[PDB]
Formats: sequence, structure tokens, C-alpha cells
Amino acid sequence: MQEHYQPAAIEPAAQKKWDDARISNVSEDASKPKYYCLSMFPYPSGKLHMGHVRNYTIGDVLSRFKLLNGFNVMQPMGWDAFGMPAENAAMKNNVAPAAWTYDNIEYMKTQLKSLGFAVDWEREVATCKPEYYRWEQWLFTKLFEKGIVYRKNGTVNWDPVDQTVLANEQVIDGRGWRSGALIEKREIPMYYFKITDYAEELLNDLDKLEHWPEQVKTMQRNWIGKSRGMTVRFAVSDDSKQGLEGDYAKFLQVYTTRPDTLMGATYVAVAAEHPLATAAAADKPELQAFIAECKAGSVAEADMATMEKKGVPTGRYVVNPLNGDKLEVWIANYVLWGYGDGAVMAVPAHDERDFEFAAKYNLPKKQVIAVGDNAFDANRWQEWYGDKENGVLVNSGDLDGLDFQTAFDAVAAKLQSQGAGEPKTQYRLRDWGISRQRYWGCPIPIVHCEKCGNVPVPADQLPVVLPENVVPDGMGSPLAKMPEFYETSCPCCGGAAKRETDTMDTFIESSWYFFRYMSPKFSDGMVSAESAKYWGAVDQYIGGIEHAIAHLLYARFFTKLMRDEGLVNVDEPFERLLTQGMVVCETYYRENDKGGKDWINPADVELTGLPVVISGTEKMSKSKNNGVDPQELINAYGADTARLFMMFAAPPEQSLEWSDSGVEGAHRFLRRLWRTVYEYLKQGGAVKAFAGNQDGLSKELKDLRHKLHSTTAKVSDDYGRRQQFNTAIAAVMELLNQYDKTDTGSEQGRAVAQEVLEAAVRLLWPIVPHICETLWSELNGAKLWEAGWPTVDEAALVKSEI
Ligand SMILES: [Mg+2]
Ligand SMILES: [Zn+2]
Repeated sequence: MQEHYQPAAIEPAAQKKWDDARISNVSEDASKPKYYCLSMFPYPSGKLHMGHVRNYTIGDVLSRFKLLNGFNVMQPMGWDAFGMPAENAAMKNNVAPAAWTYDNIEYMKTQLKSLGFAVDWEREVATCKPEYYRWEQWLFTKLFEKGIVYRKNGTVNWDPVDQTVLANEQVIDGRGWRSGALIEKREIPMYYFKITDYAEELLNDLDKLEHWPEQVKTMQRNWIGKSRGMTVRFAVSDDSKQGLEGDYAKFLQVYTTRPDTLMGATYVAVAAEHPLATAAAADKPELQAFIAECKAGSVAEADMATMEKKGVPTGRYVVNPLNGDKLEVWIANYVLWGYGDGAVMAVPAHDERDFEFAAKYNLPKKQVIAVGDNAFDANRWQEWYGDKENGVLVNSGDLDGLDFQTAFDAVAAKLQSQGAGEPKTQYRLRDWGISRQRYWGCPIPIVHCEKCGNVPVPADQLPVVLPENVVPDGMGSPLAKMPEFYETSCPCCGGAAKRETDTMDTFIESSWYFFRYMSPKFSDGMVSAESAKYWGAVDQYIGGIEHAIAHLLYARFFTKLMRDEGLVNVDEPFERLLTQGMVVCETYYRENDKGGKDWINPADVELTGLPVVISGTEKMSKSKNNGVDPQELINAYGADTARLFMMFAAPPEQSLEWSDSGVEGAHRFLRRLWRTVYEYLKQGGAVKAFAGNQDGLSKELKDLRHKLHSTTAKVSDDYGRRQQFNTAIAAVMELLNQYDKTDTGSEQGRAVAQEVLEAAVRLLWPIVPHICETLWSELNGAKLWEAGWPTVDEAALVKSEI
């Protein structure tokens, strides 16, 4: 055993030892209890970043802990290979996105192997391979026939200069992000998952997830946005029917979640496309300009809750069916055509968005709810104005005194008996659009034929292979300009036809990869029946916060989809969720030639020859060039120091502040662990660890065993229930300090020192397995993973009798 700790010598050997023993190459073995630990698979962007290293070290700590406790642990790895960065890199460097993607994969794989993650590489998948995406094309065809996938027109944002479709995040002030050209809204046919058919299932099955964080469950309920409300019809007044046809000449229909405030409505509002807006704007050019300013804006929910809510009066009037009040119709920029009826009622006294709208335009505010002895101020909002659990009605005629629920049914009965309304349930959830006007993605298995229409490709002819000999050029998606791809025969009649050139949303590949890992070489289906039944569902999921709500919701959706097709038998994919905090770092800038700044990577900076300004700390990003390359951390201190610093500097949910001093401290603790064992072996070699009855031990050795087994208990709880690995490292450190302070020179003293060290190297093996595997083999000849997790000796926790 070498005196000094040298990670470059031991980490390659420990990895070859785990690979030769195939400790993490697991199969469907019904003898050991299964455990599926899943970390979110990475996009192959070129090389790992610090967020990758933290995510996969967390997942490896949890996997190695469960392995040491006797579980059949599956920790698979794979590559989320589709998406825009390969397409952008293809244009910047004139290479094929596939070649760019496969090069990044082979390099990033060696980086992951160099970190010693106990990963079943026999289950590796790359989603850009036909071996993978043929199965999401398969499910597509199956759901297309059943109607769960359907084709319908939808409005996108067309950049006429870049000749490409833009995401709303890429539209700034009505113009394209990279061109500045005014976007044009275009109606094109696109494909959708009828996810609204599963809204109730997606909401109620959250009750099964006893171990999910409540806020994550709350965020899924707000996205779905279920409400039980009331459809209400306001009859159009006799003086307001000009230009109106059909029912729009008869009544104005609205949806409301507060029909117990119907007596308090003071005006109504309609979308800019509502026929009442069309008819009223006919002879009024101010309303025409307002309708156009609405129709040329962004409808994104982010760009709607932040926007100035504005409106214009129309001069048309409708009648409140419950009290005969004559209410004016306004056009409003927050009412959206396509969300329900395209019209709403406004109760400024009990809706904060209506309160602010009415305060702006001096519209009336009619209190119809009372809460205790609270005074009502019509010029200042209070949160009790919106109170529903304690609301008693006032100024409501024969409804005064009722609470929310009995006023709801009273109003329902009143409206229904006169035909002017009925209860209704709605969801904010929209159908999932999966058409992408992009090349580097999974082709949509639709063939367009004039005789037969939109026809799905037969299962025999799957996959529809995306050609990889393509370099995109940024003037439209390449597939649409490639006849050798889209020219084909119709599968129903054999005549000339045209393939779908759009590709799928990449959220699709991430919605089911956790099932493909169970049998990634299976060629008869998405997932083999045997392997899906054994592995069941993901026991632990570790990932990031970016796009998490949509990713989770989509993966739950696909699970129920695949279950109903007979592929899986579980209802929910993820039993536990751990979202890691970001990794932050300081920023450094130097002013520009004309009132600006410029940021430089921290590695290329002289800390403590020109002076550079130390700015502020933020997430490691290319925006201010503060991303510390993890490869330079590995080369400098070894993989164990990299893993130790990430697990020690912060709890996994908390943000982790990069510290050069922190990394040095981590590496210095590893040398201490190494030197602690070495000095122990050079003073007599190894012995049999202490075990059994502990009476007759000295007061000092008894206390060391108490600290030992109390530390084992703390580390177990930190790994198993708290998932707080930083305090677990702190615990082992405290045990080592008590060790150093203890005379372990006697025969029984060495037996206790052996037990202290044999436990310490096993308590830290999930965090730093290279040095722990190496130190363990110098103390003990048995296999570490068969010695298992250190057990708690409760007899050593029973203090003396005084
Ligand atoms: Mg349960
Ligand atoms: Zn045909």
C-alpha cells in the first residue's frame, strides 16, 4: 500500500474491478428485490458540465447505497440525442447533426466512465437511432387510428426572413429573435395528443404518489387546471342585435367559477374575435384598431399574466338572467378566443383581475360576498374579497346568507329552470401539439395521399428512417426540400404520395425512455412484457428543474397510454422525485470600447495581468462564461474529489456555490482517509474487527463504539430518508475525529479501530467508491459489496448505569 494518496493510480483499477465483476450489469432476477434508480439522461452537447456531474453523483450515491443493502439495482444511462443544438452546430460548422451527435456521445461516455458511476452500460440507448424512435412512431400510429392522435390546423409564428417556425419564447415584441423581422401568424396542419381525454386520470392519480413533494403535485394540478363552474347565458338586448347571426344574436354565453357572485357582475368582456366584437366594431374604427392590436400579440400565458390588461367598450348590452341588470360588453385583451366561450363576466368586488380592470376604467364594483365583520373598501383590494370558504352572500336578493356551495346550487337551479345556464367542468389543460418544423427529430409516420388522405405507415414498414446525410442551412427545415425522402407510395393504394416532413416534439423521447431501459434490445415492442413486469416503475428519479412540470406530466401521460395498450401494468412512472439545485459560480468582466462588458471563464483568471472586475454569482452558463469545466476538475484532483465536493458543499436541493477552496478541502479529506488507514496498517497490520459483547471494554473504547454506531445510524437515515449527503459526510468526519482522539493501541483497541475503519470506508463508498474500494481491500479480504451495508449495534448505544 502506497503511503501517499494518488487517485490517478487507483481509480482506473477500481473501475476495471467493478467492470470485471459486472456489479452493475443486472438482469430480471426475481431472487433479489429490484430497485430502479433513474437519473435524467443527458443531451449530448459535447462534454459534461457541472450540473451533469452533480445529477449523476446523486443518483450514484443512492444506487450504491441500495446495492450495499442487497437490492438488484438498475441505474441505466442513455442519450437524449434529438433537438436543436445539433442543428445549430450543423449550421455553424457545416457538419451533419448525427455525426456531431455521435462524436459527443462517445466522448461524454468516457467522461461518465471516468467518474465511476455504477451504470448498466448494456442498457445504453441513443434516442436518435432507428432502434429507439421506431417505437414512438409505432405508438403514434396506434394512437392515430384510435383518435388519441389527430391532425388539425393550428397557428404558428412564421419568421419570413429566416424561413422557419419560431417558438413563442423566440418572439420579442412581435419580431423574430435572430432576424428582427415581424413574425407572421400562419395556420398549418399539425398533430396533437388528445391529452385532455386523460385530464381526470392525470389529476386523480396524483393521490397515489404518497412520496412525491406536495408542491410538485400542486404544480401538476395547476397545469391541468380543473374547475367546477357554471355556464351562463346573457340575452342580447333588443338595441344590441345589429350584425349578429344565430345564437350570437340571442345571447352571450360565459363560463364562470364563481356563480355565487352572479348578482355582482357589473360588465362582460369578450375576446377580440368574438362575433359581438365583430358587429360592434363594424362602424367604429377605434374598435377595429383594438381588435387588430389584440390579434397581432402573443397569447403565451407568460406574456399574458404580465401584460397590461386593456379594453374598449362596444356600446352593445346584455341582460343578467338573475337580476335583470343591463350590462355593457367590452372587448378585452385577456379574453382568448378558443378558451371556452371566448367571453367572461366581471365581478370587480371579488376578483382581483376584475378589480384592477374596473379601477382603471372606473367601472362599478358591487359587493355580493361578506366575510365576518370585515369592512368593504371599493377603492382598495383585500384578499378576503376573493374568499370562498367563508363567503356569505349579500346584496343578492333571495340569496343573502348562503355560503358558496349552497349559493352555487341555488343559482344552478335558478338558471336551469329558465334555460339560461347549467353547471360545467373545464380544464386549463390544452391538447399536446407534437409537430415540429425541424429536421433533427423523429419523423412522423404519416403518408399523405390524395385518394386515401392522411394514412399512418404500417407497422411492417416502421421505422420511417430520418436520413443522416443532411446538413441544415437555416432557410427552412431540410426535410421539406428533399424529394428523395418525401416522395413515396401510398401504403393503402400504392399510388404516388408524400411523406410527412415535420418531426416530433423531443419531449416524446423523454416521455418513455425509462421503459425502454428495461429491455433496450427488444425488437417486438416498446418494452418486453417480462422486463416491464419485473422492474415495474422507477423507484427514484433524479433530475433538474428545467421543463420539469411538462416533462413529468408527459411521462405520466405516456405511462397510462402504454398501460392501456397492454405494454406496462403500472399507473405512474416515478415513485420519488429529487430535483437538484443549480450550480452557481462567480463572474468576471472588463469594460468594452464603448460602454459595455465582457465576461471570461474563471479558469482563465488570476485570483487574489490586467485587473478584471469580480461581478456577481449566478448559474453556470455560456451567458456570462462562468462554466467550470468538470474535466479540468477530474484531471486536477481525481473523480473522488469531484464527487465528494458536490455531495458536501450543499444539500442536493440547495444551490451549490463553486469554491476552489472547497475542492481543495474535499481532496484534503481524501488524503486524510488514506493516511488514516495507512498509519493503521503500518502499526500492526489488519486484525478481525471487534464484534459481540462489549462489556469489559474501557470507557474510551466504549464511547468510540457509541460514536461509530450512532454515526452508522445517522448516515443510513441521511442516505435513506433525508437524502442529505452533506451531513452524512460531516458525520463520518466527526467519527474520525473521535477516533484520532482515542488510544487504540491495546489488543481490544485495535479490534475497535478495525471496526471503525471497516465501517467508515463502507459508509463513504457510495460517495467516493474508488478510494473506499481501495482502502477496503487493504483492511479486509472479502468483497465489499458482499460485506454489505454496516449494521447498527444497539448494544453499543445503551449507556452505562449511574
Ligand atoms: Mg400507496
Ligand atoms: Zn392512397
